[PDB]
Amino acid sequence: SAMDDEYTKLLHDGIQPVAAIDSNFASFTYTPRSLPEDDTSMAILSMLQDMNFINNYKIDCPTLARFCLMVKKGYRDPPYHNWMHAFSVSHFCYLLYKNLELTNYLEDIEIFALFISCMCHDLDHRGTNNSFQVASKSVLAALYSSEGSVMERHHFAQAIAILNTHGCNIFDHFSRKDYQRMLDLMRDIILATDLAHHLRIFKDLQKMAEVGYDRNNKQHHRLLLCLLMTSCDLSDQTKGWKTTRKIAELIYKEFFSQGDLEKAMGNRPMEMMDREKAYIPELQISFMEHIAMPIYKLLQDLFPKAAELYERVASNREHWTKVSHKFTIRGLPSNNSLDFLD
Ligand SMILES: CNC(=O)c1ccc2nc(C)c3nnc(-c4ccccc4Cl)n3c2c1
Ligand SMILES: [Mg+2]
Ligand SMILES: [Zn+2]
Repeated sequence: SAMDDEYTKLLHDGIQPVAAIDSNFASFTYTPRSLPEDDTSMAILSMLQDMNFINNYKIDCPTLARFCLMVKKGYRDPPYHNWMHAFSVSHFCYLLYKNLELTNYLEDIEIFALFISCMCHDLDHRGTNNSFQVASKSVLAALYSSEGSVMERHHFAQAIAILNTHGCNIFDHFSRKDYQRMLDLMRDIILATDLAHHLRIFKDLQKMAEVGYDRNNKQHHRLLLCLLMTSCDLSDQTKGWKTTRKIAELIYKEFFSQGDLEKAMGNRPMEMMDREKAYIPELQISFMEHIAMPIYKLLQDLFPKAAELYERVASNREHWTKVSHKFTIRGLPSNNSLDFLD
């Protein structure tokens, strides 16, 4: 069996030093999607070790190895919402830890919850959004639609189901209080990945940035965790143009597949999920201006060392404007034919 051999190696071979993964592994310039997928579970362990969580929380290595593989196995393979997304999001959490001195802002257990939440935050994603669950009358909507954030509730529930699998509860030696705290943190942080939640708390984030972070304010901790989570979730926008371009391709592949399903159900998809209407450069510029850039601006406001992240997103946004003209067909198409007009 596959998982069994992978597990055996992960547990008995030893945790590789993080520098051995890549010389620039802890840099904001590093693109974790460059790491071969077969190397990523070891990289998770290497990051957990380097952040001192294995030692600090006395995590059982067999349990942790099993847990990491179960989380990986808990992702399906849609174009974007797959394990390499969760891996890259987790990697950015590690970058925030290594570059922004999170221990001046957050409790140890909060930073640990943030990382584990990143790993788990899109578990069992099917490549469709919350609206689709309701529209298609899915099982997930049957369970959670009365509460909202249907997919995010499912991701959290899946994380808990993994913990509740024998041999996989990396927290089961925790005190009752700490165990309760960890799972509550995972709830809040994973539910924060619904962009509707982000938009709802945005004014509160603004207020916090403007008055100044108060480490003695429990609501500030909660708000900061949400902002950091979102920052990890969108972190593909903080790399180079090539990453932003590829991830646009993956996201719209996923969106358009959902739109096709909606049309087949007799429903009119959102414009951004309709391959006949969606104009990608404008949709991506809107996403960047309306969502991504303000998030990284807030991050910069709270952490001056995060300035380069905001400048990168802004740069990538400008690059969308610069390449937009290429979506207009000038001259004849590739094949010298106007057959596509029919
Ligand atoms: C209503 N609009 C969108 O849900 C939407 C539109 C355009 C995006 N564009 C990009 C690059 C992106 N990256 N992550 C997300 C993302 C974040 C959280 C959940 C799901 C996704 Cl898909 N998004 C986009 C999201
Ligand atoms: Mg999600
Ligand atoms: Zn995500």
